Amino acid sequence: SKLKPFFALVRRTNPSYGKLAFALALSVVTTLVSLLIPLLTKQLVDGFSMSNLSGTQIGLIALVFFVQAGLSAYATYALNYNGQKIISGLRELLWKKLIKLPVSYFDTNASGETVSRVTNDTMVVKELITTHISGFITGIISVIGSLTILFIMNWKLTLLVLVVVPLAALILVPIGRKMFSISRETQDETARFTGLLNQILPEIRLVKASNAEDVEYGRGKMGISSLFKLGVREAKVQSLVGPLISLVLMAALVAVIGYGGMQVSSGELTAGALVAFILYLFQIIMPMGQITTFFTQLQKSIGATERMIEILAEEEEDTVTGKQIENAHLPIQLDRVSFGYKPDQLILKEVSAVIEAGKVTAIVGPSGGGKTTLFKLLERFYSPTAGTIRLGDEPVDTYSLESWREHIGYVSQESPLMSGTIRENICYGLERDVTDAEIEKAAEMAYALNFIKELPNQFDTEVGERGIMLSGGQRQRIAIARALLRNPSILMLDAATSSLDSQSEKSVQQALEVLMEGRTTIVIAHRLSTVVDADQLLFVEKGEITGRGTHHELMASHGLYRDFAEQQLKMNADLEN
Amino acid sequence: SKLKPFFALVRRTNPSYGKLAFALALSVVTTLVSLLIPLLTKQLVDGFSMSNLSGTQIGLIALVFFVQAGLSAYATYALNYNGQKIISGLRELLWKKLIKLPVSYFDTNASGETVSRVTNDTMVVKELITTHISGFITGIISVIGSLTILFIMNWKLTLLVLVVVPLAALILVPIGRKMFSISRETQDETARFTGLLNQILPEIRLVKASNAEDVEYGRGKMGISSLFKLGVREAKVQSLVGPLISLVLMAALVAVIGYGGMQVSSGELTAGALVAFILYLFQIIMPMGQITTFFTQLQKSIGATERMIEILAEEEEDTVTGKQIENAHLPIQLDRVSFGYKPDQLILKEVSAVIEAGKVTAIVGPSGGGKTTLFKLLERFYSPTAGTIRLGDEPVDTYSLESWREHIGYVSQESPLMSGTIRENICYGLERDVTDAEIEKAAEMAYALNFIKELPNQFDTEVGERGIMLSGGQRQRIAIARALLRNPSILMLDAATSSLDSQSEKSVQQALEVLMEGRTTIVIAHRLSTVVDADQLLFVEKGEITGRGTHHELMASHGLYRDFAEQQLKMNADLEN
Ligand SMILES: Nc1ncnc2c1ncn2[C@@H]1O[C@H](COP(=O)(O)OP(=O)(O)OP(=O)(O)O)[C@@H](O)[C@H]1O
Ligand SMILES: Nc1ncnc2c1ncn2[C@@H]1O[C@H](COP(=O)(O)OP(=O)(O)OP(=O)(O)O)[C@@H](O)[C@H]1O
Ligand SMILES: [Mg+2]
Ligand SMILES: [Mg+2]
Repeated sequence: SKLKPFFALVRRTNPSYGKLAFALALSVVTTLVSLLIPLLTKQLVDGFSMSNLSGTQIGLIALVFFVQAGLSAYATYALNYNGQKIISGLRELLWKKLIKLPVSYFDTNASGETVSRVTNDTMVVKELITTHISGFITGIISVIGSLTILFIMNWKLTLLVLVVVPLAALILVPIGRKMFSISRETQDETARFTGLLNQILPEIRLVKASNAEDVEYGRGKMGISSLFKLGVREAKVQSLVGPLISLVLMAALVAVIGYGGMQVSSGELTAGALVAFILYLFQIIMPMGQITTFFTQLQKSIGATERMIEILAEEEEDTVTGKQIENAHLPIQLDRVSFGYKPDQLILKEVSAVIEAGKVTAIVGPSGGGKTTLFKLLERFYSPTAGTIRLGDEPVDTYSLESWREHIGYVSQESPLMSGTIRENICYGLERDVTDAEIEKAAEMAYALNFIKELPNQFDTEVGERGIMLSGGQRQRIAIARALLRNPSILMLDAATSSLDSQSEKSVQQALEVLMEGRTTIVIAHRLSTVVDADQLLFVEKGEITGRGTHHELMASHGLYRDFAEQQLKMNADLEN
Repeated sequence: SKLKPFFALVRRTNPSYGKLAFALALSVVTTLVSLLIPLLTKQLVDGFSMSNLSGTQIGLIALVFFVQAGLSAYATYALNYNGQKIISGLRELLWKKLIKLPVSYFDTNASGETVSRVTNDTMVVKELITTHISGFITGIISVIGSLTILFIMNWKLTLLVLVVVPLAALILVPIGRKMFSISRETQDETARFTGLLNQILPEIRLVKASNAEDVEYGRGKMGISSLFKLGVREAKVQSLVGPLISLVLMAALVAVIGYGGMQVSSGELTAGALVAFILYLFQIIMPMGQITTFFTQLQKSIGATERMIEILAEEEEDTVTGKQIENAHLPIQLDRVSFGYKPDQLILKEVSAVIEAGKVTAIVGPSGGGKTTLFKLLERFYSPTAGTIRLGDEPVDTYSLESWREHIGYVSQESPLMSGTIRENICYGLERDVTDAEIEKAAEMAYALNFIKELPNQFDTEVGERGIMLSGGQRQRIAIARALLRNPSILMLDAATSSLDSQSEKSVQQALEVLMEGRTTIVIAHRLSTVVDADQLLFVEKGEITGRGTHHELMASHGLYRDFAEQQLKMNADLEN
């Protein structure tokens, strides 16, 4: 039951059949030439004298050789290119899947492993396709051709060796099971290794800042050592392919000599036929080696891509309903909305609010309270478990994700960046020609423009891995520029003013309230000093909205967490005193 | 000049010589058996009649076969295990290097690539060792054994084919150069793909939050397509290995027929010796194929590890001077310190300050001013370009890095986390048995303990990749717990209170000023409300300290950036009004 989804996976890409069947045909004609060679070996001794009397024909013979291996070389190319159209289809398929799974999969299942599947797993299926398909084709044809060659010289010994071949099959099966259960462990471990490694190495400042060079070389050596045990053990099982095959030859030989019991009784005359039989039975053993090597390699390749054949079945969702937002100037209403990441624990607990269109509503609350996960709810990364989100009595599930996510800008709490230019990280994802009057206006609105032009100017500047070649404030101002560039109807600032200074905070706040007066902005302030002019506040604590309304009536009406503002009062009051 | 550092790299690990030389010896005795076989093929025809008259000996013959291939199977194991002791030495060497380079290398050279320099390249080194080295050993002997076999039957034709072999060498050399310049491009490109890809995939919230599924699918496809250009082109060059070899056989054949000009003139009698000569010259062509396949594979493997043989030469530095810090309760003095990342641009510009031992000095300044890079200077991640840092008239370069970094707890601006338990990220790097009453004290001092125990309790909790299964405040409180756990003499808080709420800020500030009264804490506050009680302020702007001293005398004495405090006054003053 393992062979059918794997060959459906190979069928799912587009293999070069016009080269693959050509190389198959060349191997067929080559093996038929080698099968005809023991009929021409008796004619060589007079063909040599014919060539010496005739003269030039040996050059034609060289031309035949200059065809044959040369044509056989094309067979190798027509396999190898075909190999590099299967695996470079597989990544071209698998990487089309992986950036379309919903982000619940990437919360569950560590991305630093699932890079390994696109780039390590697909390259283990090279061996089965590049060489062993050749092996099984040539070998399968030879064993049937030499089998009918043994059949025309004897009937019942041919039936006997035909009985011996499924004994080789039934002794080959448990080696195939062991090869499967080793190759799956190998291509699961290599992934945890390209993950205990590429999770460590971006944090080299934390390895060096603690004293953990010796401890982390340790996790690494445990991994190199597990790949060495799960790969020397495969080699051990590979070493049982060699002698066991000889065992069945041993069986067949004793099966012959036992049949040669009544066979010598009828055939002390016909000993030379038995000599020719055991000679061809000595010839048969190398295509059987090719067949069993193909079967071990096929079990290894199925074991590698077993973890990958289920990545291609996980329900991407991107634009199925197609309905456009079409004005997206509506108030966003919540029903009784509840949501948890793990389905046992609820992190939003029957929340309900109304974000009114064209005013600033600010989510204020203590840490761990449910703010960023409410904003992940408000983008439908995640669907709620309870009742849903509407836009003017119309539920959000009817709109397409593509047309609705094109209207919402988001500065998340990490302010993420990717390697490339500053122009690339501002431009990111847009289909327009962003030009450079638009970027200048955007990065001037995010207070970025006065500090990029001291650096070498927006296209030479590379921000490195993870945005490490910029500061902790500069990368947040670039994330604000990314949100402000595409001119959203709804802006969402998951603490966008966290790691800025006070003067840059005032600048970005002035420019953002200038730009976004007529649209809906939802900000999160950890500290209440920047959202006193907000038109609505929502106090979110432990997944429950405990306060709602204008800041003045909320700080008059709320209980204990009025002090959560008042301490901030005291936190500046000493700076008065 | 390429072969010597590669074989010094293989010599630099510890290959299993006691198995490698054993497999070499088994291949030697097997090839000598195959060389003796054309002397025993005339004795088979009477050995068959001796076996029929004697009877049991064929079973002994089977035992010989049950030795030989079985022994040959051990040869395969003694190669393959040896292969998995070279490459699992290489990672065990290379990963010992990579976490010991200074972080200037990881600012220059993009760690996502360097992961596949330890995973996607040592495995390419694999084939040269596992199968092909056998080719050069079996072939190099068969060709010399069959060469002396041709030499005992003729002198000058043997000299002639001995002349033809360096023609094959000089036509093999440019194929080797092309294979080198293709394999280096392959194992440089696969690195940008394991890199581009594993820089994209942690930021799946940014890919989904923008609409960049189509655009980032279009970048991965350019990568799968360039790995297909370095792969359907290498295969093209390996398809030139096949026919070109036949060309030199063509040469040798015509060379024999060239000497056949005076050879048939003296040797129309001795045509049968020429038949045996051309027969063995037909036999010679497959070990030449083994030799040329080994040479192409060796050029490919050198091309892969050329980018890796220079990773092992980059000057790690960790504990060379050995002088342990003693009091560490000394005031940290600066000389004229200047530093820039790129050596043309200066980011610290002749800074000078005195961090006095046992008081709180706070670095306050505008963004991009040089604070976090001053703290990277104050850990000597980076040595300064100008004069250095001292500890009571004694320069910091005399102390060992290991004993001095064990006395400084640094919370970074990103608050980095790694996958594992919350206990693992708090414990990180320590050599003690930590003790749960100590982790409880630490995470209670960082205001973490009241929010971990709502989650499943400090060992079941996994924080996922990059700390994504915790919040933006919880992961910063865990980073503060990591700094507070190992009880440093100097604490360094690169904006440790950034993404917290106000009440948790007050709690962590109260507990930290309770714990660290007698030691040196250096904090960075983007907002001045938390460092008004600091014993010293340093205003850092554009890499120059422009203000220095107590907050009151600084805000009285400084010029324009007194307003940088005063706006914060106004930023709370409206919250009064
Ligand atoms: N996969 C996940 N991603 C994010 N949060 C998760 C996940 N699984 C569980 N959580 C829980 O969700 C909460 C974090 O989301 P939340 O919205 O509370 O952050 P937040 O309120 O923005 O925090 P802060 O305001 O301090 O940044 C935590 O209680 C955490 O335990
Ligand atoms: N490899 C690098 N790593 C960090 N900073 C770099 C690097 N190369 C250059 N820089 C420059 O260093 C400065 C960032 O360090 P700096 O100490 O100023 O950050 P910061 O003052 O902490 O910023 P903020 O206070 O806003 O977080 C920027 O001007 C940046 O251009
Ligand atoms: Mg910084
Ligand atoms: Mg958050």
